[PDB]
Amino acid sequence: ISSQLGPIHPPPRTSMTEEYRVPDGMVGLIIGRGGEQINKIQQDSGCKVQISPDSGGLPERSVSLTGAPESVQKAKMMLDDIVSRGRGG
Repeated sequence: ISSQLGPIHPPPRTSMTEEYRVPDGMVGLIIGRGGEQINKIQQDSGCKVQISPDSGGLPERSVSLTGAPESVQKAKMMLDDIVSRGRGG
């Protein structure tokens, strides 16, 4: 399982679960200043962005995205940025 998405139609608390397959080095970059960057954005947006070093099914890191439509947007926006510059797309 990867990316998640959301098989259920309820609010983005689960309909916007994004499991982001992100290279572990690009996680070093997603935190930017060493961690605080992602905290700023995930706390600012209101999105439940959790970095998973355990991953689950991926060898690299898996970032789980959940929250509200606009929070999950802001959150996944930063994820898109770094994961695009790392994995291409």
